Amino acid sequence: NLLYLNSGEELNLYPWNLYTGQEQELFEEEIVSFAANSVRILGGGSWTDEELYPLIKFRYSGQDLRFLKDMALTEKDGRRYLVNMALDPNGLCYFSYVNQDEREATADEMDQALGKLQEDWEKFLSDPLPAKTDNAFYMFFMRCQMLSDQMRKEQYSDYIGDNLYTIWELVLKSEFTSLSYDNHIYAMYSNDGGTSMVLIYSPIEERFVGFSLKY
Amino acid sequence: NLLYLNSGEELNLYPWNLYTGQEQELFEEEIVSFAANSVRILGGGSWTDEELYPLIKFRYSGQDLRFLKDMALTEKDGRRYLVNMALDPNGLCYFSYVNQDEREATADEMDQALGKLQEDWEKFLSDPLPKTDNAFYMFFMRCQMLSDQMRKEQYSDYIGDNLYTIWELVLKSEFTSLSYDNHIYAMYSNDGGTSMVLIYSPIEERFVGFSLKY
Repeated sequence: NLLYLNSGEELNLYPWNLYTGQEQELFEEEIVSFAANSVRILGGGSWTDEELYPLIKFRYSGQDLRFLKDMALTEKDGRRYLVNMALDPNGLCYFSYVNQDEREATADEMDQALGKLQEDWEKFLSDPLPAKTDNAFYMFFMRCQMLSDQMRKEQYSDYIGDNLYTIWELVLKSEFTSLSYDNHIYAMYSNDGGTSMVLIYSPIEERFVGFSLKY
Repeated sequence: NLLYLNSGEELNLYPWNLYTGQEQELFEEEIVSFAANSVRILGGGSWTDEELYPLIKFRYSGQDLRFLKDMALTEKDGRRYLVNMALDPNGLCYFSYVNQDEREATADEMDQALGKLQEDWEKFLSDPLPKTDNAFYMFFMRCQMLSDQMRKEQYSDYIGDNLYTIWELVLKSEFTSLSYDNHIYAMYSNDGGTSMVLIYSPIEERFVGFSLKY
């Protein structure tokens, strides 16, 4: 039942479909600060601002997009990651934190991961504002909320807070569909009005390692 | 059951993932002749060479790819099409002929289309070398006619070898599918990394394109 995409298929999540490769490096400190904190809170690494700032190089598009493409990081224990991010006029619309050396999940692990995801989702639907957890939805929403709070506490620009309700509401009210691509499960949600999202689930880590949100 | 991709998902089939927009217009008469005939035989319109030749503007890539992107044609009855094609070193690796004014299939029509496809496939598996509304037979017969046409006029046949590969994939791989952009993408692949997609229109009840990657 889980659909896999084949080698002849490239799947680009919003807004990478708009990426041309002509975008121009542009340093904006509030975006850099937000991205450094996104790496720590959404991704989970320990790098400091002093280590990340020199590596966070956003590229600006005349479509009013900012892209951070394949920023390479190495954890203190040697794990290698690529971080991708993007901002559009509504804020943070894409984040992913992907371990480049993770093992390939077997067919059975993928199926089990999809089962866990379904179970976590049903628990979320029964209790979407719970009052601690290995529920992937709860963990991901709590990280998103912490990022927003972290930015507001520091009075820096909060590029995720305006999107939190929409993300929650999509998971709550949409049908959950999925496919497998590139050793991840893409959990897909959308509404009648054209808003859609993909949550990027790692079956190895048993958590969401990214998302794409398109209004 | 049938998976639909959502508005935040762009699916590029090989070799459009390699397209950069820096490719340079390059006229090669054997490619143009092959493409004109592909439009008439794979797509099915009646445009003459005089109408198509000035519009067939392939763009060349230093990766050894030739792309024809969004060529706009208007059929005799006013239907508007976009034609997309690409060639790589093994020949025609992408073709699509897409009516821009077709209506949106309903959920039920999509499901019925998927049913017809599955039935056509099982008939093909029972008789793969057999007049017909079988999508697989129609597509292969059109590919065959195109290959014969190219031999007849002694130009390069950019479809013949790939026709064999496609036939074999369809005969021997698992058939999986998803819905994207009002079409069904019928996906086939083998252990060695070769994969293909056949682009099925539920409105036309036929294959309107394909992508093949060795």
